[PDB]
Amino acid sequence: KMDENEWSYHGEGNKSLVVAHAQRCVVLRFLKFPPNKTSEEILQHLQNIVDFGKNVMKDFLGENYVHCGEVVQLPLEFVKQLCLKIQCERPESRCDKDLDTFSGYAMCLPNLTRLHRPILCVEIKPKCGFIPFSNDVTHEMKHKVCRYCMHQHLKVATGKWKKISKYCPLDLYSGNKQRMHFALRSLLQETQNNLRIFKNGELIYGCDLKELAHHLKPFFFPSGPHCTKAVIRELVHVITRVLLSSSEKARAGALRLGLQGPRVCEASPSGLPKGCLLYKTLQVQMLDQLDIEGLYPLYKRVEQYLEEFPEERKTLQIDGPYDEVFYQKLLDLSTEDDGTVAFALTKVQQYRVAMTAKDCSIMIALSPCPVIPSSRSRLAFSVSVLDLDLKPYESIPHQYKLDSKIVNYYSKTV
Ligand SMILES: O=P(O)(O)O[C@@H]1[C@@H](OP(=O)(O)O)[C@H](OP(=O)(O)O)[C@H](O)[C@H](OP(=O)(O)O)[C@H]1OP(=O)(O)O
Ligand SMILES: Nc1ncnc2c1ncn2[C@@H]1O[C@H](COP(=O)(O)OP(=O)(O)OP(=O)(O)O)[C@@H](O)[C@H]1O
Ligand SMILES: [Mg+2]
Ligand SMILES: [Mg+2]
Ligand SMILES: [Zn+2]
Repeated sequence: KMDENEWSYHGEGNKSLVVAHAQRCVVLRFLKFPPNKTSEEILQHLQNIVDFGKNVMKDFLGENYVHCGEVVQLPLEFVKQLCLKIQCERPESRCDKDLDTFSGYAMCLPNLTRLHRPILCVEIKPKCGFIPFSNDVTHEMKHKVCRYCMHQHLKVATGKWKKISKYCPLDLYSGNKQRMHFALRSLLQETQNNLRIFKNGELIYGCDLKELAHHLKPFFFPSGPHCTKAVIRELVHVITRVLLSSSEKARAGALRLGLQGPRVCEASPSGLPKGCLLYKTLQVQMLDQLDIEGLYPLYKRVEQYLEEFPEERKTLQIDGPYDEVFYQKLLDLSTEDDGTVAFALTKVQQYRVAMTAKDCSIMIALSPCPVIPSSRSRLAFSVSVLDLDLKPYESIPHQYKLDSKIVNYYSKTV
């Protein structure tokens, strides 16, 4: 049975909220809505996240790297009881959207920050690892600077964050250890929503560098005096070594997309290992072959069709089920347009999957002891992907509108 005080606030984006259970190693992921959906709509929506996880993302990213635990039902009093308790924990910016309190459904997943031994967990939101290559783009700046580094200017000017991050995803997504070190230092300096650190299921950093060292010193140095620089450097190196870790150097990927350059970004102040999670993530991100500029015309062709034929929306699995036939249709990587709805639709569904891979999080576990990297302790490590719900069909015009603004505003600033 469910107890209000046994669950604690863990985190949120702007689609969902997560609460971790103090005893068992599980979390519950709840949806979020404004004060202004049906119970059935939520059930399918939540079940679509599991189907998409099982039937699409386990193929692209691997069975062991993905965990999308089943949908679960709860009593409506418990959800209310929990909601009010936690309201103070939530940061004030997220509080526009309220918690899913009326449905009584949520998604139960394993807590990737918890599992007598201690545990250190680093969560990263790496963002898009390539600079767009497509001839459909009408701004030449998009071929030079990454989305992330461009986007940074508008976010700081808007007052989202205090200053521009030096993190460029192409530094992290390169194979080069020196570039990967610089990227991780840059995330440590200016965390934003791209870095978080947990110790025994407790957040300890990215919503002070010397305060981090207090917490991390027991791990890497379980007596010699070790300064902050020493502690933070070994965190950077171990993590770099976990991101360069691959268990599948030989096998052929489901997506064999080629990295069309450039591999260095201008805004940033011999490639990834074949089986590593960062490589595999980058491959599913590259399903965006056309760019939004690009893809948006093909969105209109599909919309035009669906407005003519409303019944076919369910028929063509636009909002699921995200099943084996859905997966199979993503494998047509041909970029030659034949003016057909089928072509446009294929590219639209591929673009949504790429959007999902561009906004996903990577959770790295570390525990002192299977799979082990070199360190001044002896650490057993695990890797996971988080935040793999398919991005909606309806947001594609928003991506087109936003992309224009990011590039134009950057082009003004430079
Ligand atoms: O606006 P984008 O493209 O940078 O990405 C959004 C993210 O913005 P960010 O740049 O990471 O601050 C945004 O993150 P924040 O809530 O702004 O931290 C979300 O991840 C959003 O995804 P969803 O629609 O909530 O599932 C993301 O929305 P999508 O565009 O992926 O739908
Ligand atoms: N299984 C899990 N184990 C541990 N922490 C988790 C788990 N799932 C989610 N979290 C935490 O909860 C946070 C919010 O969840 P999540 O990012 O998946 O939702 P979201 O609303 O889709 O966010 P986003 O804005 O990034 O799209 C994560 O950033 C992470 O810190
Ligand atoms: Mg997230
Ligand atoms: Mg999301
Ligand atoms: Zn960059």
